[PDB]
Amino acid sequence: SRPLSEQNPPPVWFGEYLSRLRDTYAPELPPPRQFPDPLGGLIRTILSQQNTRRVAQRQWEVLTATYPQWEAALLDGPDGIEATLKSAGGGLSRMKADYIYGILAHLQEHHGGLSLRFLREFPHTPEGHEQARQALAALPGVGHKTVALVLLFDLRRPAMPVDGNMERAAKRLELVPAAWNSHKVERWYAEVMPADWETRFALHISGVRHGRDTCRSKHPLCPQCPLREFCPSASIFELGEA
Ligand code: SF4
Ligand SMILES: [Co+2]
Repeated sequence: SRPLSEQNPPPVWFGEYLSRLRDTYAPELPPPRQFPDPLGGLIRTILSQQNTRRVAQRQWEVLTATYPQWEAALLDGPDGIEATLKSAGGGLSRMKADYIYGILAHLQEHHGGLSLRFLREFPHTPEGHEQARQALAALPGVGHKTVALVLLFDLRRPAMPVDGNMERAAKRLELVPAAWNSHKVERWYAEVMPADWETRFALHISGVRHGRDTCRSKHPLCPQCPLREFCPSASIFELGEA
């Protein structure tokens, strides 16, 4: 076997991909999440998945107003959490309630209480970051995309979350081959990207914005995309709408 970065080296213009995305879409980086406990960050990330930004934010507001401490959510059970989520709008309330409840119940029974503060105590070394990743991945229902998001957003650890928008753009740019699944795409990005948190955070913020707002699934805005000169797919889309 062979590292993904050797099977698939980044292009000569990779640095310009990073800098043009940052300059165009995130010239001033937003703050990462600094919640009292990473458990709150994890739950906030769960609310964001398969959801609009507006609904996820309303749900966070309503959920935390309803349950000022997570102990109250655990007592109210998945039915209570579901009702709370449903009241703020948005679907998948039953799925999300079960998922959140399962995390809380696991933490209470086996981790001494409703907290993920222990994630902050692992060393800030590649070995410690891997422990933090493994601990998030050991929570019931928590998949790799959410693990990467919590590491990057809540823990200041240099994971490399790649959302579906970013992946679509990466495949159109031919940064990664079409057949690679989302987890393999994340692994490739984590191998090739500069190791530092800030660069990785900047790519995630700017890449999500680019993929959502420019490299749209139907009708991408190639003429207005700063990556057009590097992109093998632009001509197909441009000539197509003509
Ligand atoms: S040129 Fe078009 S297809 Fe290529 S990255 Fe930009 S928006 Fe996406
Ligand atoms: Co048009």
